[PDB]
Amino acid sequence: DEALLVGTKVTTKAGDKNIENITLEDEVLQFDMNTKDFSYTNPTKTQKVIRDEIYHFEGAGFDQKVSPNHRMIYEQGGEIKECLAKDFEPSEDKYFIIVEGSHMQIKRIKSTDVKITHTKLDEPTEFHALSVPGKSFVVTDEHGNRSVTGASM
Repeated sequence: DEALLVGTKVTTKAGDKNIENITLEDEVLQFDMNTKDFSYTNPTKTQKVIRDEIYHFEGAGFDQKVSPNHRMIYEQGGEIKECLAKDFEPSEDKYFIIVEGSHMQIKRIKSTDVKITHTKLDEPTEFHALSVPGKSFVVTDEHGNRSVTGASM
């Protein structure tokens, strides 16, 4: 429902762990939406759901494959905002959050540089979700790029 495609890697203190393998005992790199600070915290819940539609955001080192009602996290003005994937409308003033290198350096890319595909999948597949106190956490795509994505509330 508010989930990420199976095999999405979640950045933890130890490395980049397949989301379907995350437990409540893992130390996940969260991003606090109120403070913009990075920290490792335990997820308070994990979710497994099977769906057949996906929103694929792709551009400029940003790649997320999410459920329709997954919370997308972006910066606008000086504030960190959320929007459901199916509702997100790119604009020059809304920026997705990339985390570059080993020092957790924030790079903000224009959402208008990110293509959005809404796909009906040929067959159902598993999507997974985490809840963390900061309400967002860092995922790593197939090309080693890290970005901030919404947690389930």
